[PDB]
Amino acid sequence: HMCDAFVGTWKLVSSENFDDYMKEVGVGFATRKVAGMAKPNMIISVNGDVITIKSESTFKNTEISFILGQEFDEVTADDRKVKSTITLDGGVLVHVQKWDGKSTTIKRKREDDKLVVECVMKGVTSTRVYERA
Ligand SMILES: O=C(O)C1=C(C(=O)Nc2sccc2-c2ccccc2)CCC1
Repeated sequence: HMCDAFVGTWKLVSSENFDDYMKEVGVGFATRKVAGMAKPNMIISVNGDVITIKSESTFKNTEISFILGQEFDEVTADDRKVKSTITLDGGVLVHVQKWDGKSTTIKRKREDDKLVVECVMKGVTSTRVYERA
């Protein structure tokens, strides 16, 4: 029910410090240049307790389906094989990805008409702002 604010089709409108975030998660030069150009969408839907987040882009297409609190395997757009757990902290979706003893945290929040994504690994923070399609 809290997930209702997130449901719909969203398209990337702005990006801050994303190159350095990609560097921190381990993305190489060529891939960062090509991925950096992409304008992914974010299609969020719900069926019972299952949340599905799909992203399509010229870089890579991804899809995850999950239940809140329940760890799952995810393959990220940059091909990390991660263990992911997504929880609701108030009305913020908090997504932790763990692999190879590392961790990154992705928060999705509604702010005005936007869906703001903050991505954090180590000292490095990037913001990806989406708006409704
Ligand atoms: O690309 C993003 O805006 C978001 C996430 C992400 O980890 N993206 C990531 S992580 C490393 C690369 C990408 C990427 C780059 C271009 C297109 C699609 C994906 C997590 C949620 C929002």
